Amino acid sequence: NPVHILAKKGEVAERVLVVGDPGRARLLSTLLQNPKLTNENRGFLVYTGKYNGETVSIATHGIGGPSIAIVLEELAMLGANVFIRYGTTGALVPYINLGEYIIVTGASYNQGGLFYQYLRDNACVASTPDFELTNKLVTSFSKRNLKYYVGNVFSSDAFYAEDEEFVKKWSSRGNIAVEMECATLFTLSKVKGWKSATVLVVSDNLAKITKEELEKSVMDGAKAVLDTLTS
Amino acid sequence: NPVHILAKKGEVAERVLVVGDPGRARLLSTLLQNPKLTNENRGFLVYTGKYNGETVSIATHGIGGPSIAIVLEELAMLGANVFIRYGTTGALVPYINLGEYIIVTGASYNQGGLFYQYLRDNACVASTPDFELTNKLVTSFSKRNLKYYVGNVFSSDAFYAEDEEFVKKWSSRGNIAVEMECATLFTLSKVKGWKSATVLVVSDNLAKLEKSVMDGAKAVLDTLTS
Amino acid sequence: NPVHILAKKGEVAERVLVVGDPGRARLLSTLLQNPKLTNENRGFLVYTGKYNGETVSIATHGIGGPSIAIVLEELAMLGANVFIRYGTTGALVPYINLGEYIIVTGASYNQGGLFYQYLRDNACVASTPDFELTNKLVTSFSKRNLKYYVGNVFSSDAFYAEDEEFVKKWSSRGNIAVEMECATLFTLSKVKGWKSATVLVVSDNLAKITKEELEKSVMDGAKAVLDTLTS
Amino acid sequence: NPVHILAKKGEVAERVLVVGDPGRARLLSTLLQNPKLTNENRGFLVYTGKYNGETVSIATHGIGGPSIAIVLEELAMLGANVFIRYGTTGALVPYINLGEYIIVTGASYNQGGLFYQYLRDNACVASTPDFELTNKLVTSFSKRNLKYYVGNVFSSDAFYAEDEEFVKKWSSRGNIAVEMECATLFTLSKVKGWKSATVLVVSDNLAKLEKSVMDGAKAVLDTLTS
Amino acid sequence: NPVHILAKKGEVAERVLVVGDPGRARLLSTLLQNPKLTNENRGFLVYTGKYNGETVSIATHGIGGPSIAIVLEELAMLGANVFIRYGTTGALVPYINLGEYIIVTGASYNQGGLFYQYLRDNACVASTPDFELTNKLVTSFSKRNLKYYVGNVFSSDAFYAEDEEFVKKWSSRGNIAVEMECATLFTLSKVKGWKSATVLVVSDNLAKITKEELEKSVMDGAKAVLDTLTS
Amino acid sequence: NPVHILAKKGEVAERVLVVGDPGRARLLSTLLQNPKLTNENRGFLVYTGKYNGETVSIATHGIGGPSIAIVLEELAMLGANVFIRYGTTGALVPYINLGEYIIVTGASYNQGGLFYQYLRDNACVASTPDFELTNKLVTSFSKRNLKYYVGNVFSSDAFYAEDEEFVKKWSSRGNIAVEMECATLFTLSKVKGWKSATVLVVSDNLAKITKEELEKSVMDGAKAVLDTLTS
Ligand SMILES: CSC[C@H]1O[C@@H](n2cnc3c(N)ncnc32)[C@H](O)[C@@H]1O
Ligand SMILES: CSC[C@H]1O[C@@H](n2cnc3c(N)ncnc32)[C@H](O)[C@@H]1O
Ligand SMILES: CSC[C@H]1O[C@@H](n2cnc3c(N)ncnc32)[C@H](O)[C@@H]1O
Ligand SMILES: CSC[C@H]1O[C@@H](n2cnc3c(N)ncnc32)[C@H](O)[C@@H]1O
Ligand SMILES: CSC[C@H]1O[C@@H](n2cnc3c(N)ncnc32)[C@H](O)[C@@H]1O
Ligand SMILES: CSC[C@H]1O[C@@H](n2cnc3c(N)ncnc32)[C@H](O)[C@@H]1O
Repeated sequence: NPVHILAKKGEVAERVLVVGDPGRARLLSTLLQNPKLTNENRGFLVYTGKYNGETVSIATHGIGGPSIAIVLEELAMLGANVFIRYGTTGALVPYINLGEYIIVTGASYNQGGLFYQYLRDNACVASTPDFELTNKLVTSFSKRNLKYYVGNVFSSDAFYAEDEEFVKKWSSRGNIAVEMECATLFTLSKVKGWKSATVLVVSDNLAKITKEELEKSVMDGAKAVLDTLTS
Repeated sequence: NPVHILAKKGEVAERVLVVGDPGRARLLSTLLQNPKLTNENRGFLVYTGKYNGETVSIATHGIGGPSIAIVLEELAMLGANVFIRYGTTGALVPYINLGEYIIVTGASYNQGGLFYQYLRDNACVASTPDFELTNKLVTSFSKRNLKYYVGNVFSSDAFYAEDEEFVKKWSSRGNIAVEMECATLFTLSKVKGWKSATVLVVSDNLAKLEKSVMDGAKAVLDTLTS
Repeated sequence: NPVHILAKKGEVAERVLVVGDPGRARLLSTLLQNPKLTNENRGFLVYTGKYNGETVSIATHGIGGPSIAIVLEELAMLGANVFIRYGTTGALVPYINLGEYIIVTGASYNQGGLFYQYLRDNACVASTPDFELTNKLVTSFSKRNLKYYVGNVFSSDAFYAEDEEFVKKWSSRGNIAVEMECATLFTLSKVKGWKSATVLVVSDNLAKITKEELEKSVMDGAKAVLDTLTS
Repeated sequence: NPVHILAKKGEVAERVLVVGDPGRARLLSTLLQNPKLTNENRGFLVYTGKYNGETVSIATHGIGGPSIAIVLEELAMLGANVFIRYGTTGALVPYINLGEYIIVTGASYNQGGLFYQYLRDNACVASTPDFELTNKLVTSFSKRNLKYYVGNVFSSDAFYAEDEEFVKKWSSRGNIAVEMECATLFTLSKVKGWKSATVLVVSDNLAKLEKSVMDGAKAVLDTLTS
Repeated sequence: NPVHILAKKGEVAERVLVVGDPGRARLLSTLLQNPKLTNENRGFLVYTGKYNGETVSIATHGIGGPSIAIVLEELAMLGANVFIRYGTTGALVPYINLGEYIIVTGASYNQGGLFYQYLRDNACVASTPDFELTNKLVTSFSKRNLKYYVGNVFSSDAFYAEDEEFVKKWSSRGNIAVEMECATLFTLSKVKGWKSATVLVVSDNLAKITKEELEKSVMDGAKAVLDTLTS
Repeated sequence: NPVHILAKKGEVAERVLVVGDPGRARLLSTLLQNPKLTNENRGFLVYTGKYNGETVSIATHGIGGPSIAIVLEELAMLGANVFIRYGTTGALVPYINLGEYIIVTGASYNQGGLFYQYLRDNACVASTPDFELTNKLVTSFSKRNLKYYVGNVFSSDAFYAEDEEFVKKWSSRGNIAVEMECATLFTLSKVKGWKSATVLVVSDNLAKITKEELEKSVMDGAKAVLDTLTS
């Protein structure tokens, strides 16, 4: 039985939208029909409701690979199998402006720790999202005429260890943004058989945001994410 | 400036009791005189008040190395420099009963990620707490006649990977418990110049409550305010 | 000046279809209009011609990451910037039959050697193909009603070091097939700014082909690849 | 059975002269008595004939470790067990002139890929050629009054990565040349029980022809048929 | 059956004071009652005698992890289970002066050989001394009014590969000194179940001595060490 | 300025015969003309004298890579540039008998510490002896009708971590024996420009001896070694 997410079985939907910040989970729940808080233990708020004719949940995953791994595992134990992460990111290329969106196609990461414990060796396993789901997401964002970019991101483990060199290094490796939990999400999903994808809102540009404008972009895009999730 | 812990100048004390669970931070704040909630952004609760007429703070660090690193870095930017983690752990030896305490003397860990980004290579830097502060914790606990054990712990990055062969491997390596953030706390502290220590409440035994948390929080607070 | 591919400048098209076997390069050239052999040095046959209203080349890359890296680099030096690899692969899942196709979405690999020399450290850089190009490929194969599967593959460096354990290990890591040069192609392309993708013909199933049936599938699919390349 | 080198039973000799370039294999076959093309699949040309009235084969191995591993594995399945690589190399020291030869005594390499799959871990296994065969090569070359050098080489996996700092790093480590397949040849041979050696023609000097290849092929063939 | 230290069982005490220099072993045996030379094979001098109504041995461990690992293993086979390392060290910080002492709380080290062979993987096992025994040492040194510092050290494997960058790197990682065998002593003791500790005499300061001044400090603190060993 | 070997410059010869056991150094000095003890510090005995109208030193290097690295560095500072290791080894193959000799052609080793500190990365540098000098040894042993084998050895860092799996693993990797310092000697000699070689006496056979039989073999081949050193 899950020791972090204390929701009753059946209280978590098969389709889940995961966000790092609890407050955003609460804000996004207002987009659902008849939202109910199904868990608040350890600050990991989970809301379940309806969108279209489908049941869906919005869960908090906290910060970092170890945190999201725990939440995903327990949500799966509760019946979840489809996850779409909706978070913030720091752009690594100058042509992407704050507030715009990034649909992730892959995640780069430094090996070790979590990956070693799960994979049992240092192999560079392809950390990619579900192909179908990611395309559906692209379509959804395209229909709502939202400004987005398709590309790989680097999943950092040390937020406060990202100097200037850091930018040229990862941008030169085909990464257009940095975040912290996509690598874990994709790799764990591939191993567990879960279908996952991710959309990010550019909160800052490292090659060059207000809490209000963030929410404005968040809301405008969450609509595309929910349509996708329930498509 | 801090983008997660949105506290004002002078709202975070120099000495901080850090816990992973927001609920425990709240619960523990009731032991302080006139506790004030100085932050709730992203769910990371931080309280500040007095104990033994001394200013202190109790903060939430979430789960895992990446999370606690960010929290410690921001708390330090707001003025903190002494950290004592008070969490839960899974015993790796059969002779430790639930509800008892473990005063941590070191942390084993798997190389990679966070450590590589901070250390710039894969050397195994000694992950240890402040010598003096740890001895004070030992003193505070024994004075309170509490049942504690002193030993190293393994700081895991994958709670749900910790398999079968797990217990034997880590206990045969000198570790008596498993937790997830002591290695990050100790190493980052040694590197940034912070004084850190850790005491854990045994919540489960892999080889085989609130009363316990409350019972020892006093000893912890006594040490932080000495 | 390239020391392996001795084609004259302008003799290599911007769009290139790369195959491992020289014989297949020769066989596929019959699909082009007015094919001309532009290089035969070191056995790396390169043919250039037209398909639709676009100029396009078919090049031999040999076997392995080190070989394809050299060929791609020299072809790029000669003006190439778009590559689609069309090769054979060993399926890792029982539900994929010989002769069917696999459109690769990512490549897993063991770190070291080539990746270390190019990346300068052990970081697990996302080894993914161009998102747009790969979707175009999917569409092309769909229109011609070809049986294909979308997924990640493992790029092995040791053909004769792939035991039974090997299968369960990589199939459990989200890989549906094993090949030898996709990881190199994708990662080098991401670093150099080239647009690449890959389609494979299942030649064998490790969870369970004649030279004739191979060519039959090859031909039937190369038509979808060329349309994509010149789309 | 071999899926790349499609030769019949008894068409591949026990002793094989291996080269990366198909064109050189063809060229060298003219030095044999009644050479027959026993394979051309995937472009890997293999000839078999006599030299000094002795049966031998000249085979193409392509470029890089992964390619030569496959070729050696299949040649061995067809009966080969003695391999002498004859290729080109880039000198790492300024005192070696183009057209001269290097008899290889060992191969440095970066861990990973191919070696990990075969060795099952990242230990640095000594990558060396057969002691006896290498001394015979030395003897054959000196008898032919040819200018050769004896030393280790670095087997690179990325021809176009070999940067600036490159030359200084590898030459300061005891290597006098750079090539791409000696490490795979030597290690796999030690592991599979094959007798291998390597002689290289200097095609370029990073620190600063067919006549040369032909001139030394004789010494190589003399050694393979002794 | 030990092949390096040819001492007969019963001739090695449960408590052992280990030093790298055979000459220091002889000098220190002078502080014991009725010292007997129990082994001289391969130069590893071992003396056994009494101190404060307790049997104690002083053993030579040579230089480096491989050397000390062998000596500890063999002494343990002969009955030893408590070891206190008394060596010399190079200070990594400016404020520690020559002749002063360092009581070790942990040892950093570069991954590799010895550790990999014993631990069987590259995990960073906490290389720390026995808590009780170490606090005992601290108490003994205070009771003797000796100037000591308490901190971590870096156990180097290459004495002549300790340049300028070196000092800044390791001191910034929380180590106050450099020596060569503590990490091996601590880690092996944790695996084998032995109780170990270490106190070092500062012989040089890499941030900023004669063997005469050394022996004075060595002897000056030798009593504190032996008191701790027999306490 | 050496701090371990206190020999004065001019007292160490350009050619040095190195052994791990101080006792063997003394025994072998018996074969020199007018041997003089040039150093005894830290137990590292060094003798200097003549043999075949040539000055030669016999030096003790202790056990392990760290130990020998220190001794070689210091001897080199005092003028040495040619070293021949004469140690003992455990055979990994059945056909080599106790008392017979092995002339080393290369040394395998586990990555880590010492190598990382000197080389500055984990590259597998070819750890081989000087070609000319090694062929010289082979010739000397043949001229003396001594039974020898020529092959690679594995330089282990943990003597007591050599189990059953161990023997099969290393012998299958082409090594015929195990010892502890050849890889360090060869690699360091390549970096520093010294000319080194090694010949070992089989003292045990891990696949399937008294110090009396040992010394006989040691002395029996000592002349071959010294002849080579002064040839
Ligand atoms: C700024 S709050 C950090 C959180 O948002 C994402 N993030 C946004 N910007 C960045 C950045 N510049 N570096 C790393 N993570 C970032 C991460 O996934 C983490 O959970
Ligand atoms: C039980 S909630 C898990 C949290 O408590 C600690 N913990 C308690 N028991 C364990 C265990 N068995 N394994 C890993 N972490 C544990 C971790 O540091 C994490 O923040
Ligand atoms: C069978 S010929 C090997 C070539 O075809 C691909 N291949 C096909 N089947 C396999 C397999 N089972 N393992 C590895 N590579 C394979 C590789 O990319 C290599 O260039
Ligand atoms: C010049 S063609 C490259 C081929 O010859 C060898 N070679 C020649 N010169 C070099 C060089 N400078 N760097 C790497 N390999 C080289 C390689 O093993 C490869 O098969
Ligand atoms: C100079 S004495 C060398 C011995 O003392 C310790 N030591 C003293 N100073 C240093 C130093 N600067 N670097 C490394 N080890 C040192 C080591 O453990 C070694 O056995
Ligand atoms: C038993 S003598 C140990 C010494 O001789 C060599 N040696 C002899 N036998 C072995 C063995 N079985 N394993 C490792 N080293 C050995 C080592 O280099 C060490 O300095």
